[PDB]
Amino acid sequence: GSGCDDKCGCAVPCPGGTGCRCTSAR
Ligand SMILES: [Cd+2]
Ligand SMILES: [Cd+2]
Repeated sequence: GSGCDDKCGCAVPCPGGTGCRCTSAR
């Protein structure tokens, strides 16, 4: 499902999902 990690390069307790820059990279 969803649930970020610090390994991503952004905070773990995310603001939600899609709006975050979590997927603006490739
Ligand atoms: Cd995030
Ligand atoms: Cd993330």
